[PDB]
Amino acid sequence: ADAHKVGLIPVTLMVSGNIMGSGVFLLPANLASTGGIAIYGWLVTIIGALGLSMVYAKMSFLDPSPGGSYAYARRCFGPFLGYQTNVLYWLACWIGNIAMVVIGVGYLSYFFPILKDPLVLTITCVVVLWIFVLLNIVGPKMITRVQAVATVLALIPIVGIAVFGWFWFRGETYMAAWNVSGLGTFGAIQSTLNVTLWSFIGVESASVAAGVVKNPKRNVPIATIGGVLIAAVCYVLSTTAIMGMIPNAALRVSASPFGDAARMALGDTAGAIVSFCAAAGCLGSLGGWTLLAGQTAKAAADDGLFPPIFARVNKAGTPVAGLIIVGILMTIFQLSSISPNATKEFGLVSSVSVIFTLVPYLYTCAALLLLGHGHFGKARPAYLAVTTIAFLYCIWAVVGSGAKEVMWSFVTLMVITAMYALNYNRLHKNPYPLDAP
Amino acid sequence: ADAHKVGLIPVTLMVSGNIMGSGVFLLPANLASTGGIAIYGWLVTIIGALGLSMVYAKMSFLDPSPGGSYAYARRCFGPFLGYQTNVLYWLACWIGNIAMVVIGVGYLSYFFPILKDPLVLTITCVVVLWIFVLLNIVGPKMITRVQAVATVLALIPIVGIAVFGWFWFRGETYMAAWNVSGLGTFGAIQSTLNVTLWSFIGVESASVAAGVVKNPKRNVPIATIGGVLIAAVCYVLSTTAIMGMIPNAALRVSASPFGDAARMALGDTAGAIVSFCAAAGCLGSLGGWTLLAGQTAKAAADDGLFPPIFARVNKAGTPVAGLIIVGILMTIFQLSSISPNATKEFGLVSSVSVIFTLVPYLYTCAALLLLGHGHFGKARPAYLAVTTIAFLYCIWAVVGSGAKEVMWSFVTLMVITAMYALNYNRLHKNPYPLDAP
Repeated sequence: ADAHKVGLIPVTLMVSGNIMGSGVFLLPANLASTGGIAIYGWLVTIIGALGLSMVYAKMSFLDPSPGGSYAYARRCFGPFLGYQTNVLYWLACWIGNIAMVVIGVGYLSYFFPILKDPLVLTITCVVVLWIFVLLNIVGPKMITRVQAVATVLALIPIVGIAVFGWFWFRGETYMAAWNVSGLGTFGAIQSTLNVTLWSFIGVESASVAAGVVKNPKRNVPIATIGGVLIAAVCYVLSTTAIMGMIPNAALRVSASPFGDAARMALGDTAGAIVSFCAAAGCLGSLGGWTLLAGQTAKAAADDGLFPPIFARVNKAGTPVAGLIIVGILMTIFQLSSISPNATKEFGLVSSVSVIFTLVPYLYTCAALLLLGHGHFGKARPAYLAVTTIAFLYCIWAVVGSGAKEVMWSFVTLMVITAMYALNYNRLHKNPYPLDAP
Repeated sequence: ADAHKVGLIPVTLMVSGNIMGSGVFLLPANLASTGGIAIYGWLVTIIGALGLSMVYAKMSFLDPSPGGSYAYARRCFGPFLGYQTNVLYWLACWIGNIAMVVIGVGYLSYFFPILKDPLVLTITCVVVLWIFVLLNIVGPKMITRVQAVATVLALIPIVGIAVFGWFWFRGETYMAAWNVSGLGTFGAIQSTLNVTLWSFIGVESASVAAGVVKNPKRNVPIATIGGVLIAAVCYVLSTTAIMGMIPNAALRVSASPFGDAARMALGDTAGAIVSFCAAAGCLGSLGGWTLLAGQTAKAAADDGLFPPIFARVNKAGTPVAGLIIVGILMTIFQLSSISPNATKEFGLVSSVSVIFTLVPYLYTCAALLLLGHGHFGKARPAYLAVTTIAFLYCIWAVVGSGAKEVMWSFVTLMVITAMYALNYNRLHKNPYPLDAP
């Protein structure tokens, strides 16, 4: 916990930055099709999210192992589900970076419109991806410092509106569009949840990165809960404020409602600032998620549950080869941005890989109960209550997702089972083996 | 103990009877929207299905444990996946019985058309379900003897056509409808697989019933492979024969095309004989699937991985309380046949519970490799190849299913994980526990 370890502040900002990412600037537009009643959804979401964060906070307290969810799963269920957890989470991590870099450079197209030409966009995206791979190769202190700065920058317009927009906030504007979904109350709330439940992916960030965090038993829980709280407060305040500052129709039509509304309100410099800050958030988030990919792959390979090259490190302990591999894969999938059709072809892959993350969450909740029951004391009813909420959080997220995406997630589980069996027979140790031949 | 065990012939007819079931008399009508090219789909399916049956034969040879797949999954993956396997398979067993009894009683409405009134149909179904529950309480020797007779009766119109229909078979008829799907060759085959891959559910029957089979190390592998071969040969010969005897247009439209083709070819008694035999097939299958439900639940409860009541037995070792609980559950869901709308609602459930079975298949495949590698010798490549083909059968079945049904299957996995964790924490043994509190 000295030289190559990351301090509390950069880790906390990595959690909140990984969570807020691209999404925070786009949330009001997505929620505007439902209306102000979305506040109820937020209320439901945050209680769930906090629950999940607490689950991680306690689990990482009990076991600050590198790789987080993976390790926990491995502890309570064994090598097969550890293997599965890592495959799913690793894939989610680097596949999710494509959309993020596309959105991020997209924000930068405010200054340089050539970035909307799909070819230049693709080249630029590949270059930026490799920039953050290289920053990750320099080391975790470097990447978390870069993301810390990026996250503060991204927080500038969010906190700005979330504090000072209230002078322009009109309750009549907010309530004029309380429910424009056409649905009853539960339906409207559900259509809200279909957006907001996915807003807290990244809660697991500090847990997974526990191996490079200074004093992780103390700092990982703090960073987890703190990052989630920062995200929640920003989410609510900013979306509510904007819903009270801008008429619902305009909010619905806008593709960048902080930026379009900023550019119109305080001038073009405002739009430039919001665009720059949004781009900063996205690009820093790239660094964070790449770090997480490297870490999970490294822990799994360290246990012989992922190819050994993912555990090959330099003198600093950085998984350089694994990061380069992730770079190559991301580069290959990034080619989808060369055309609208190519982009939409890739879209269902992204949507599926986002669902991948929920299995690590589920196993983390289960791991908390199965591994840590002897640490609960007479606060056991509370733990059960919180973890159950966290369980519900995950399940509901899937319940509201598109059927096709979940179908292909299921297929992915099956393929992973087949892969484990075909690659690890003779190596795998059985809980209840057959007698000797 | 040997006195309440079932011999080779009845177990083999239980496998082939559980496989053929309701399906066999409806296949030609289902395949007629594709056409004669379905033979290509049969060839692919039968290679996959034989592969899966070889896997079950070899695994049960190495470990003829009660509960089949449940036991193998617990061995190679531990209590959690054992628990999951049983819940899934148990549910699939008794939930699937609802559609089967409706179809079976449906056939009997050829004689008694009052059975087509939804109210009389539901009462009758409830009564018939309790009959086969009560026969199971008499014992496995009684239920497999009843099913053996029923299966042989059900085979009379099937084998009759598959041997003697060829006198009326015409290639011009068959080839006039070679491909009426409107799709290309791969697509036509795929539309065939969407039907035929689900035609071999029940391959696991002898394996799951190993605890009531005489000399199971010998007889389960024979009955498993033997039963599948009987189904495969019957499926192919009879669907092919009918597609060459009856014009595609008429075949596409028939609700009972062995019955419609028979009743009009050799007279009204012919339609009576086919109706009675098809009803026998369905009802016998009710008995066997109910037996399997009792066996899997008992095997899990014996290991403390299902409620204790499911392991309470009479002097003969029959899980009487377990059978009664399944009777009650079946009765509650059987209420869905009182109305068309009531039946449509229940339909998704049946559709979902059918996918459940493939997870046990998948774990059985993994278990063979994981547990049994040391028994392969240098015949190892053959085992890897066959098991890989069995893996592909399972994945392919799912890839071709409706998205919504697979989604709710995924959700069910999540709920089960949450249930395991909330029910078995403090009892569950962790592979890598934390240190002492």
